[PDB]
Amino acid sequence: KCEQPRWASKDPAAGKASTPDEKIVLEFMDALTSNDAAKLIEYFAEDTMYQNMPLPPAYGRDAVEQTLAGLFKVMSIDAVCVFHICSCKGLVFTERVDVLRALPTGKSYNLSILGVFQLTDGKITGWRDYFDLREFEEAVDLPLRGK
Amino acid sequence: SKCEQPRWASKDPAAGKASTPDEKIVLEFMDALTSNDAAKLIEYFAEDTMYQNMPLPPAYGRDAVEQTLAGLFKVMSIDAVCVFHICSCKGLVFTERVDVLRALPTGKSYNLSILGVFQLTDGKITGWRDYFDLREFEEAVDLPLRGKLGPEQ
Ligand SMILES: CCCC[C@@H](O)C(N)=O
Ligand SMILES: CCCC[C@@H](O)C(N)=O
Repeated sequence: KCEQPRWASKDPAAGKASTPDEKIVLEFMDALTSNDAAKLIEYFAEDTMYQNMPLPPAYGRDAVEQTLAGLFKVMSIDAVCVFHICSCKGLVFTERVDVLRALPTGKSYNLSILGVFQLTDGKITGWRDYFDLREFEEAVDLPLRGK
Repeated sequence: SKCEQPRWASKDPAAGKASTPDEKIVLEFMDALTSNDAAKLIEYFAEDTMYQNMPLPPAYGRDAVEQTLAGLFKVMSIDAVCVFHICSCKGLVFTERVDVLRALPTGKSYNLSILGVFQLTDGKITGWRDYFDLREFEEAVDLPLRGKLGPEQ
């Protein structure tokens, strides 16, 4: 379900990994469609954090794993479409769509996300995704801020 | 300033500094936002351009981009821009930042957490997209902006 948005950089290189950190993050993006917190957590450092910016952050591998496990109980990531990826000293940015399905309603939405990852020695010390939560809630008829 | 570092920001100070010509242009642009002046800001844009605050509709072309910025500035003021992380590759610049925004109708302020992307060619902006949660911002400054600036777009 990976349609280009109109504004995407036309060079296909803009969406491809050209550094070891970009390569790890693209592999991580590939893994997201497993909807499997236990597989995902292997990419993370000990001193780490995760935040979907409209919701509270999680600090440390255990809390990150439990947050993801809880997300996957109410929604599934059916596809991940990465348009732009860039890296520089320890940070990787991804502009993407995650096609998300709300399990209670069966409804899907193409969630526009800009995400940032911090790495050290090939492991994720931070992951933050920025998007508009209300629009997703209304598309899939489900209030997530409560949950 | 009004610039507090989040807990999670990369500790090396290099992470928030420009080290490419594209990064430097984008930081100058970020410095200009506190002008609250759409006519000044439009100078940084290419002809084939676009702007989008991602919870609202995109604007295509310089006049629409200028009108969108002008519309925002009729009702809010950017009091400060705090850039934590800046990176560029491949004609793209990314900025992780907080904009301290004050809603003019209510007088209330909010530290809006933003991740934005810029596309550039020959030193001009061909695309600018800012990602953030609009509802949190509306509820903080007691202003339904989507209701207002949604129809506007
Ligand atoms: C609350 C929406 C969460 C979205 C997130 O799981 C993703 N990266 O798609
Ligand atoms: C609708 C909120 C827009 C936020 C934006 O003006 C910004 N600070 O760049």
